[PDB]
Amino acid sequence: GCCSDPPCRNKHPDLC
Repeated sequence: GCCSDPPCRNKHPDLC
């Protein structure tokens, strides 16, 4: 889960 994983989330502040 990308959006559940901080590095895969914080770098993606548009969707997450």
